[PDB]
Amino acid sequence: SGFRKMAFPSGKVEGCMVQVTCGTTTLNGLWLDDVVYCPRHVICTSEDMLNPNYEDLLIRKSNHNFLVQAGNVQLRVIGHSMQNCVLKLKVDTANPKTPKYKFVRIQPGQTFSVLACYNGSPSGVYQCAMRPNFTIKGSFLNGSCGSVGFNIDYDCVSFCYMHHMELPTGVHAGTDLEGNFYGPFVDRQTAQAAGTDTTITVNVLAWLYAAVINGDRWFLNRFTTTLNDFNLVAMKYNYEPLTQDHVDILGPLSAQTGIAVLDMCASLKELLQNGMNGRTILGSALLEDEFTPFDVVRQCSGVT
Amino acid sequence: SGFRKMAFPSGKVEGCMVQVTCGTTTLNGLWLDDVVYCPRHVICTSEDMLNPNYEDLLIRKSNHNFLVQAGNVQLRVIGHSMQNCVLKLKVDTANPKTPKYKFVRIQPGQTFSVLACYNGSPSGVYQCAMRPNFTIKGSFLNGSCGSVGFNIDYDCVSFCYMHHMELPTGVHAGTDLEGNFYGPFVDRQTAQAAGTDTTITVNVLAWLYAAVINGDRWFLNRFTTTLNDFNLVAMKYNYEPLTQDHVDILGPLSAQTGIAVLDMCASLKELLQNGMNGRTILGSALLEDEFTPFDVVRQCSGVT
Ligand SMILES: O=C1N[C@]2(CCOc3ccc(Cl)cc32)C(=O)N1c1cncc2ccccc12
Ligand SMILES: O=C1N[C@]2(CCOc3ccc(Cl)cc32)C(=O)N1c1cncc2ccccc12
Repeated sequence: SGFRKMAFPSGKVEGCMVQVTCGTTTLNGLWLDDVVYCPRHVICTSEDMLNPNYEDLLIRKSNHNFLVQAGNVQLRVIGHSMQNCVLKLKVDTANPKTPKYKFVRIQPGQTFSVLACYNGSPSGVYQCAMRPNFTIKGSFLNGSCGSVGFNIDYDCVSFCYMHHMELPTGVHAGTDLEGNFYGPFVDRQTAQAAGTDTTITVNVLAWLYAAVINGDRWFLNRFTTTLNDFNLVAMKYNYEPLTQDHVDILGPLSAQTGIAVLDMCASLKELLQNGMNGRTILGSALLEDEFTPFDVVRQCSGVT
Repeated sequence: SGFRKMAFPSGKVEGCMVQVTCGTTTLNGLWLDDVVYCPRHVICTSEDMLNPNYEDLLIRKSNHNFLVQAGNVQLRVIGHSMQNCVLKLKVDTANPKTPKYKFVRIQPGQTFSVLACYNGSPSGVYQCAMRPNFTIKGSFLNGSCGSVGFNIDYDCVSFCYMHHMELPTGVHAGTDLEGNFYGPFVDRQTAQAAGTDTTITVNVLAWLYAAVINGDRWFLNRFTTTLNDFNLVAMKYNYEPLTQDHVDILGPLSAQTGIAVLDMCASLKELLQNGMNGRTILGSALLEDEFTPFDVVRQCSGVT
């Protein structure tokens, strides 16, 4: 019992964190096999960030200008290439701690763990979600770039995010491990607005199921609704539209609690329309949307 | 920018997690040097838990009845002893992954990271605090016993908690690594009520400082207060009394923001008396008390 914003164990990802320095810029890199992945803005000065031409900036860089340090030892860079917004630095040594891994591009609403790093050293681990506007509400200071987001499936690490940027609004932007930004963000110090941060409806529902499983049942009501009626209310409250796919994905939680998905939707509808009235659900005074249905099943069943 | 409930990287603690089986009971153990630490209730059956006499139950156990498994390999138990509510199993092999470590007994209000484990395998990591009633609001299923709480200071892991019990109220109870329970809890399946769960005032204040640092300033007011006046209001709201030690501990956050501690106290006082009015602070609709002043300084400065 108890429900916590839980992150995946970070050991497997800690074994991959290295420091990459180019000129005066130092950020983090991810060392998997004989390649070190890092944000391409490592080649930029703070003046370059206003309007960088990464191809031209990269021409003035050779293998020896990229200083890669793993722990306290220097890695020899035998090649370098730019793939979208990331640099791939080929080193002569394969990482002996390379876990089984995949590079995945997640969809908005999906959650992942972030290992915040500085100078190739891990400082903390937290859980977050890819917002529907393709930003992440992270915790990153200067020097955190190159910190990664990942999920673990038993022994396979699926790397889904690499930190690149903080927007003027305090939200974060980054890429998948192929260098493609999530959302319309570009690695430039220019005016970039995030877009409407809507609530991940299916995750809120999953978290309502988690509360029922853990004993918080005050919000359960005598009502039901339809997908269309619920969506009318969801639109008004800037909630993502709920589809039949979402209902299907909530099926195992619905089965475990004996509460039909549309009944939980009517409970959520009354919570949006009437508020919490000073009450809490799983020790929270707002509706939490950063647990997917898979996270709730995982946490409530103890998958290791 | 951004403020997240961040846990310490868990790699160093993952390298210590083993599975301990005695009879039909399987729980987690912590392997440091040639000793495996685990809850003594590993020797109990579910019937034994009602009224166990651990000394008598232990007499019927020999070294070979404790099955210790690290990863996929079995450790040879060459000795066993009971120290308060923990068993120490001496094994013939020192853990090659033993980090630098200490065993510490924390005070209520102090925070730590938990690596929730099942069958000696880590499943997740989260941050929590030792509540003023000596319980922890964790996330633990059956089989999680022996999961540990720790803090990391650069390379030294200070182990402060070992999970033992879940109370009928869904809160958790456990010991330090010397086997002494936090609070008045005993390792028995008997009626045990936690006590008043008060709010950790100094942590709430620290988190208000974190919000100011990260831009959430709406709650800052034109008022001030005194320690005695603030404490009158704090008592009414079941908040821990604020002492001069707490004011001193908040000094570096006070210095960074230019907001005197007593001014932040008057802001908190108005928040307790008038509520949030549908507003949020650091994306939260309630006052968060599970970040110490040290955690805020650490997160906001990037200590690795
Ligand atoms: O290190 C960098 N360089 C920046 C500086 C601004 O101009 C740009 C523009 C584009 C890109 Cl890709 C990065 C950058 C950036 O946001 N970050 C930071 C990342 N995350 C958090 C930060 C917290 C404080 C300070 C800087 C942080
Ligand atoms: O594994 C055990 N044995 C228990 C069973 C109850 O009687 C006692 C009495 C004292 C002690 Cl020390 C432990 C135990 C206990 O609480 N836990 C559990 C720990 N944490 C979470 C649990 C979630 C579900 C189920 C059991 C959980």
